[PDB]
Amino acid sequence: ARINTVRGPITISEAGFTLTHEHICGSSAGFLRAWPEFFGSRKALAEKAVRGLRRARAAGVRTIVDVSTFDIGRDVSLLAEVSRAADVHIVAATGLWFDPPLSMRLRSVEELTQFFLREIQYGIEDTGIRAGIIKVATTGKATPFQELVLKAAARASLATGVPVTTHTAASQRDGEQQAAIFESEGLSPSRVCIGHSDDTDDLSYLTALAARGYLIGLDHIPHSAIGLEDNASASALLGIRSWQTRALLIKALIDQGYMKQILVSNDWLFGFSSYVTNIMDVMDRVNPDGMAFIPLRVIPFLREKGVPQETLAGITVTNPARFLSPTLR
Amino acid sequence: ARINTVRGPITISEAGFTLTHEHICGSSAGFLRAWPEFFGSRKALAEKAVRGLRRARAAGVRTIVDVSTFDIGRDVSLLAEVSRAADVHIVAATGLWFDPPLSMRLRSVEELTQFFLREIQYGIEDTGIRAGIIKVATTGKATPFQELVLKAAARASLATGVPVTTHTAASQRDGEQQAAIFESEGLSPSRVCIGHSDDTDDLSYLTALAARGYLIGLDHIPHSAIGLEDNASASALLGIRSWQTRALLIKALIDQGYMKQILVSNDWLFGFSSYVTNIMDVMDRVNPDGMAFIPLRVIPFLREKGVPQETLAGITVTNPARFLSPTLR
Ligand SMILES: CCOP(=O)(Cc1ccc(C)cc1)OCC
Ligand SMILES: CCOP(=O)(Cc1ccc(C)cc1)OCC
Ligand SMILES: CCOP(=O)(Cc1ccc(C)cc1)OCC
Ligand SMILES: CCOP(=O)(Cc1ccc(C)cc1)OCC
Ligand SMILES: [Zn+2]
Ligand SMILES: [Zn+2]
Ligand SMILES: [Zn+2]
Ligand SMILES: [Zn+2]
Repeated sequence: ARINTVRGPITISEAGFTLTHEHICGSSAGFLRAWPEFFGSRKALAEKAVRGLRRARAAGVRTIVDVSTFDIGRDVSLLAEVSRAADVHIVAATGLWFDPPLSMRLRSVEELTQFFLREIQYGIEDTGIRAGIIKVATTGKATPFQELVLKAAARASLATGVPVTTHTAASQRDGEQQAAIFESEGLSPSRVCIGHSDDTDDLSYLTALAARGYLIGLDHIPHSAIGLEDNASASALLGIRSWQTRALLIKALIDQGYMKQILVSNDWLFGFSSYVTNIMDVMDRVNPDGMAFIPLRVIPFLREKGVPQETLAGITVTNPARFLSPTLR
Repeated sequence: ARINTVRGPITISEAGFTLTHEHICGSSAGFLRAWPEFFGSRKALAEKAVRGLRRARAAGVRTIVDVSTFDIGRDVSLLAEVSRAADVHIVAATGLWFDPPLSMRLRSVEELTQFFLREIQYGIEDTGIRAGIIKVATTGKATPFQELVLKAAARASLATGVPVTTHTAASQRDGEQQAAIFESEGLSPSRVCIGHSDDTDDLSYLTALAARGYLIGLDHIPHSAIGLEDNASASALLGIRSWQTRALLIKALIDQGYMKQILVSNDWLFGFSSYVTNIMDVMDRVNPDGMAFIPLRVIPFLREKGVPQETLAGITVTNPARFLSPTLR
């Protein structure tokens, strides 16, 4: 019935056009509060974010899912502020990414489950703001720790009905191992979105997951270091496949009958301390549309390639609504 | 002239008996805020801490230096609250330990220097509380990143006059490489304390460093898992050397004429999330005296072994004052 946002619960119908994998800021736990000047200032950053969100809003975006976990330096107070100023719904996450500190690395599956439930049921920190999704990550073969995270995510999910979204090394088929883990915990594929999937040209890997019930996240659309190879760092991060190629995978899946299984996003951000210094400069150069990239460039592009408008609407309105709706077994 | 505490600046005379390496809590950045229940509750942790500090105060302790860095999950507001409540001065730290997140790992020596200076000159977070010491660490041969940390700690020390205290793997003779880098930076040894030095029986290593003008940190006196060989975990952490063995190193150094270079502490804490679950329990059992261990147990012991009281007062009062006083080259 309802989805938890940083401003409270909204009904399914209020979500509207939703971007399923984004970030206000990409950082580290405690970083933004200890070194705000790294981003110029906290004020500078929030302003940037608001402007960005207002632009996406103007394009039709009504809601975003900020998948920043505790180790991504998620700051729920920053999220609540910009959500209110931009008037954009923001769904917060719980979960763990790949940079956990010792206090986390040393926990058991049982403890991690506990923490995930806390974030979801009780709320984040002392705010009362409840997470609406669980984020997990692997990057090639899962580490023993990661496996734990995966199980914990599954259990928390099984208890709450809240979906799970993942970060993968697409080219390594991480999705496959993740699914194996989730299934072993009894998790239903329809509550899982395997992300960064557009990062591979292997349609057969994607179609096999789709077939099993999983949701496929085509969220690195605008990531391309095309014409920037003069920059190793940018190249390494964004890759060299064009945005059109990535977009085409969306059509490719539609064509195979998996439209109900597709979720699309930008995986964008307004600040990024967890990478090389000044990386944002490069990014804002690569995609000046920011999070408005999807509605502004991708929707028209697919339309133009023959995708029916109704179909696009299902993908950006319907799929997300279903995904996000907390659903128990 | 004055030393920075979490309650403000105090005069050197005001510091009295000082504990140079301690912690209110051993954790991770953001952890305390995110999962306070891991310590029962923030209030519980705070109460435990006040009691513990009141007892040390009762034994003569006027000031403690909490060497918890950003990566240790230092919570200055927490430090401030128990400091006020227990009526004990607390000196806060800047620097980095060995669990830095990606947002730090990726910084340059120049950016790191700036962060350090920030904490010292402007304040920690937004509290206006200024760090009174710089904490760095190695765990055997320094890593590239650790080398950077050491240079930055050096540089910030040079500009502000604040001392540097370190975490070593004494067994490995880390002190030697530490000194090497500091010296390569023009840093006076007299502004450095090589910690956890009681962790080794190598008097050759010790006297060398002392001979050189470095301060020797004998802060693991109470760490011993004797009678706990049953516990792999506590054994690993604590060692199997008795407290007496460690305590005697203090006598040895005095004996060689190095009384003015010794600094003693307990390296105690009231909370510890960065280790196995329930470890505190084990610790409380091993040393019920907590931070009062030194005055209650070590002082009299050394007395009984022949050390002049007057000498013991130099070690606990004079040495620290001198080390802590901001001193420029
Ligand atoms: C915050 C998570 O970052 P990520 O997993 C993915 C990521 C890469 C590039 C851009 C523009 C956004 C997000 O990679 C950082 C090393
Ligand atoms: C944070 C401590 O709360 P708790 O133990 C139980 C708890 C859940 C929900 C609400 C509204 C209050 C308390 O967390 C759930 C795992
Ligand atoms: C927080 C710093 O702890 P440390 O560096 C060393 C340490 C060990 C034991 C005790 C009682 C205190 C401190 O522990 C590594 C996990
Ligand atoms: C905004 C953070 O302050 P700043 O850039 C300069 C600064 C230092 C000290 C005081 C009292 C005010 C301002 O930090 C120094 C490294
Ligand atoms: Zn990701
Ligand atoms: Zn992401
Ligand atoms: Zn240490
Ligand atoms: Zn310590």
